[PDB]
Amino acid sequence: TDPMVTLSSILESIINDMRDLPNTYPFHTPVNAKVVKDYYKIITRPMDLQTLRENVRKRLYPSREEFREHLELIVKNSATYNGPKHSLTQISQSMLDLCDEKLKEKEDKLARLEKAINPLLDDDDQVAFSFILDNIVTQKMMAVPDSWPFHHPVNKKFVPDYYKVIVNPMDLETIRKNISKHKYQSRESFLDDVNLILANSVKYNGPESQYTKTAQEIVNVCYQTLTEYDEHLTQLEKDICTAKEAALEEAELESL
Ligand SMILES: C=CCCn1cc(-c2cc(C(=O)N3CCOCC3)cc3c2ncn3C)c2cc[nH]c2c1=O
Repeated sequence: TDPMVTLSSILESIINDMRDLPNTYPFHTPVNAKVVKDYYKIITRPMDLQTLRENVRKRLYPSREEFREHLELIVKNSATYNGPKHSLTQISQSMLDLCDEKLKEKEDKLARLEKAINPLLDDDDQVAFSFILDNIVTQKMMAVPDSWPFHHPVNKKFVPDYYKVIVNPMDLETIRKNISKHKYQSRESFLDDVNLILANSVKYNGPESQYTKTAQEIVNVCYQTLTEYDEHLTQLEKDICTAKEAALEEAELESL
């Protein structure tokens, strides 16, 4: 018995429910780029319900968040293309609302499957690694003076052109959300996102901007603290690696 099939089937059942909701049809299939010739030129990350279903069946989504993140892309894309208040964006939001409803109704089962699919989400070493990361963000990085601009995602309302320039946005709240979801099994991925903050400030504000001087201070204090914790983190990453390999040993052995 394989929990990924059960999970994928739950998501597929939700896709079916959203397709059956009223007025959702313009999103059921990929945009026909041969009729609407500029579509993939405005939206960079196309998404639709057929490709989403195809990804669910290829088992690419091991948890609520990857599926929901791809689902939420549809709404952001309509908001971008149709406008933030277009009825279509409102209809894509109506499907997301039903989705949030189903995830809420079935949340205990979903938790059980998500943990069976990926046991690291219960590994005392993964949780501790994530806890340490969270403290670096809150106790060191968010304490940099005048670091408030990086605490939350940019609101396009206040910086109207930001996301036309920055295609890989990042912020400290998003990283914390990622930590809470245990996205990071090691310092490499964590630092990829951390360094992305500094790179983005350089691009949008310029190398000599005060925003970038603050971002340099944020990254520097992140590295200083990682260096201070090197030996414990190396041990945690090692135990995480071993748990991850055993979660294959005991995962695919069952598919037979
Ligand atoms: C991911 C980090 C990008 C860093 N960043 C931020 C801003 C910035 C963001 C927001 C904003 O959207 N806010 C507030 C914080 O909470 C969410 C809502 C508001 C702002 C801002 N500057 C003045 N105000 C009033 C800005 C402006 C010019 N360059 C930048 C810049 O590089």
